Amino acid sequence: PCEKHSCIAVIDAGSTGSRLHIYSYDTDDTNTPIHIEEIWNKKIKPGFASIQPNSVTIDAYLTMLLADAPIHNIPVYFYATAGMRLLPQSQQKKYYDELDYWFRQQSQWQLVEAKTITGNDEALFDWLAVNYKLDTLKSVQNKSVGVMDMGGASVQIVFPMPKNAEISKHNQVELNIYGQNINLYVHSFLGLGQTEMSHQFLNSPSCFANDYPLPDGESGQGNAPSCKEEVTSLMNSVHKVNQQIQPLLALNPVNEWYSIGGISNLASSQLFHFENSELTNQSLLQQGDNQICHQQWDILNGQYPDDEYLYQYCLLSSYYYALMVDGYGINPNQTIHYIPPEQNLDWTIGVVLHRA
Amino acid sequence: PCEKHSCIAVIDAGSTGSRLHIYSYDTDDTNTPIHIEEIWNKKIKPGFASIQPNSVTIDAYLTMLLADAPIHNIPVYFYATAGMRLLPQSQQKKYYDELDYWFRQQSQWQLVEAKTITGNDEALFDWLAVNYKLDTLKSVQNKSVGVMDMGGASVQIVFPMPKNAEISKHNQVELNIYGQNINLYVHSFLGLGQTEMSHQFLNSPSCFANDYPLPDGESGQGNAPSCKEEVTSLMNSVHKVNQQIQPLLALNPVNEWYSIGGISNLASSQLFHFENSELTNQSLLQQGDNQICHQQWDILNGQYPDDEYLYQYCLLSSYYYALMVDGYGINPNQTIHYIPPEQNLDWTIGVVLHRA
Ligand code: NA
Ligand code: NA
Ligand code: NA
Repeated sequence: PCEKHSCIAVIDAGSTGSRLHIYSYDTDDTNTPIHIEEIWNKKIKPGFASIQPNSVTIDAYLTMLLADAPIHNIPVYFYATAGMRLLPQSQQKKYYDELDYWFRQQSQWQLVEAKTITGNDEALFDWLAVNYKLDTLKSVQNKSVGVMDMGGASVQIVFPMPKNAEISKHNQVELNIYGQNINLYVHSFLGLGQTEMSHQFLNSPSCFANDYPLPDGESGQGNAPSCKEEVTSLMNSVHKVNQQIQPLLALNPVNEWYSIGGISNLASSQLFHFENSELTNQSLLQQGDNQICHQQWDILNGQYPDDEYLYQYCLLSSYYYALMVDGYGINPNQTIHYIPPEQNLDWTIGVVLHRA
Repeated sequence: PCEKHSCIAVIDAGSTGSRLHIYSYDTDDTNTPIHIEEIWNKKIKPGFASIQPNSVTIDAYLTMLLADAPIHNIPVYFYATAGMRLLPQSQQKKYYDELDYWFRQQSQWQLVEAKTITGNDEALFDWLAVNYKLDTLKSVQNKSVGVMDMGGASVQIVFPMPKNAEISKHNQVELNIYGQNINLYVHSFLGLGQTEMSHQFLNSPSCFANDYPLPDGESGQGNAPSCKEEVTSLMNSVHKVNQQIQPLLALNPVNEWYSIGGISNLASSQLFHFENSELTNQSLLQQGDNQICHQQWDILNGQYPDDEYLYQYCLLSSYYYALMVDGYGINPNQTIHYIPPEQNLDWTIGVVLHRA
């Protein structure tokens, strides 16, 4: 396949593991990739930031990730995300030093770049990946498409916005895709991903089902509106999500919202019911409140003993609402599309489009 | 030594590693331990909550921790703290199931209890340990002693307070030590430990030295008062530290404050100068502001290339001030004693006093 087409490997070194994607593609007369096809996909655990940065450990890890790969001599991008951003730069440097050394010795993998990408770059790739799959990149669009990525340690938001001298250059991207100039606003909130966020609310009774045992000895007494208010304080009083994002969405309205990441998992669980891979925040909060927050934990756990994430669904439904409604200012009745978890839609497609 | 005296093993399964303490002690006629002496101390890495909960991994870990121990057949308490509290109960259960099995097979270690203790219990042990070392437990005291424990994932505060029907039973302890009844208020804030807290402020320029590279591409521009205000929002708007603690300290004044944990490390570094193992918050903030926040990172890093924690000292000095002054309501001019890091003062002494 890499015989008659171009090929690229992109490694997503994420929070819970690393995923190797190998893509074939052709290039059109705008110097933009087309016919992007994933020819190989392998995931290993644990996350890169959770292993020791030495030559023995890195070799085992990278050998495991790449060894069976049926396609050999191709350029590689190794991109780590928020899990690595949480580590001191001096600690990150150890990983990248070892990784450069490992790839040098491999005559079959040509390492182009290995780095911890910013949340802003991640947001750019998120937007490219979704829009590529919706087939909205090829021609100048009537409608504005926004993407929200709901990650473990960070969340990203990205939408079209003309160049603005009053906004940090770090929050703005310019790119040309299929011959058209695009200007995007990008933002990442490090610490507001669901795992990192959750560590501030583990002892909040309003955020767990009735009688759920909290770490410090109290009991769950769930109430989604109360939990949502607690989470909103982290969003707005600490991160100032509302102050930063709402003015920009007011002035640069989004016609269609697409969400990727954790929300797709929650919405696709047996506890929530949504049609057409779409939800509204109003519905999400109401369902979380009724089906989890105000249930008895023992009864709930007995009906669904196989979902290890169930216990968190009161907090998560409250958190998504706090983020989208209280943070981003999205109307509770606004349709939000979520990309089905089973779908071969991954942010690494954006790396192909932008960097291949 | 366990020949003529009682002995107990206490394992502190903490965030960055586990520390085995073996103590000899005698018992006085109030049924209280006396002459508590540490006869063995071993620490291993990493933290218990960071390893896989299976029989092979647990065996290697526990064998490593206990194998060389020169003293054999004695009761063991295995107590995990905030690192384990961050994990789902279902995940914690796997560890404790494996740990029970491992200890059953060892005829030389009699496992009494293995559990994740609450922050409230941790706070109790903190207070007992400090007061044992200050020799203030043996007789009825004129003065009120308070303890603050500044941990990686949680912080604890503990001080005398009579039984109060208006306060959760979980935040109050009754105990009898050296024949005297004691009543303590205990509180733990999970998520407010320095590591967990820091994950919300990694992109805050006010919290890092000038030109320090932040993960999302901006540059440090340190200012301790501004950083302190950011951290205070997490303390008070999210955790409500001020609302919960300040009324209680007003009504139950503390005459002497002792702090353990991270503050001792910061204060004992080459960048800060304090006498008599005492600081004031005013001085801590001023020193952090002048010696780190408003320094050029390149110059600072060049003078102290061996302190891997240096880059965080603007944030940490700001955070301790936010916690003690804006959270707990302590006057910026109030003397705070910190226990020297080199000192053999550990919270596990409290387990001996309370449980042996
Ligand atoms: Na190579
Ligand atoms: Na045993
Ligand atoms: Na965290």
